[PDB]
Amino acid sequence: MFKAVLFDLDGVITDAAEYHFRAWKALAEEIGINGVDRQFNEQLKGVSREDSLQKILDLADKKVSAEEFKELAKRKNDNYVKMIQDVSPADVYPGILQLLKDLRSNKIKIALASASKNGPFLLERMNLTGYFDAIADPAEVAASKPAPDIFIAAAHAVGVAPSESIGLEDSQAGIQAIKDSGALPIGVGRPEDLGDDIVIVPDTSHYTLEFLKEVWLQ
Ligand code: ALF
Ligand SMILES: [Mg+2]
Repeated sequence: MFKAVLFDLDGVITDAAEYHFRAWKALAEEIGINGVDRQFNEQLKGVSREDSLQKILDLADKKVSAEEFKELAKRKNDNYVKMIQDVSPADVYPGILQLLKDLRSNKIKIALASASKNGPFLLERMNLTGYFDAIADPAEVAASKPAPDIFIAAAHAVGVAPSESIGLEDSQAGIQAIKDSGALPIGVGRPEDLGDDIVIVPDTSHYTLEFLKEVWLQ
């Protein structure tokens, strides 16, 4: 049986993306840039803070110095951190808590494998810290998804090889990272986005221990 589960955060454990959207919308309102809506935000998902800012500036074909860029980036960050103070246990996606309980009950290690700079804070606000054996620090990895580094680090951090692990991800780049780590990916979303050659569930309520076991056994 697999010895660990390696969890992406956004789109697996919770909708962290929604808070990034509101922070971006709020900054854009403050500086008078139109068009930062839910559909434009589709183009910010899995994008770095700085690239996301640039795409926002591009809505107004606006030109700013390196200092101004840094300062807008800083304000969005301030915004986001202020907004996530309201994260609570009700933000945890369906089925995830139950899965973490069942994993812990079966002594299966649990690690976070997220790019989020606020991972530990977010898990604590969702009351999930006690389930996590480790959080891979994205500041300590050389390369981001789709490179497997974060997953490798998460597995190592709980004292297993990636090959003893299942990885859960909602992104195509995250799926690649899990494959290239050696661990077994199970996506959530649609095969159109994630690939056709891996097991995929439609939503997190389908991530059960029994299902993970079946997939590992198959
Ligand atoms: F939390 Al993620 F890719 F959604 F690291
Ligand atoms: Mg994600």
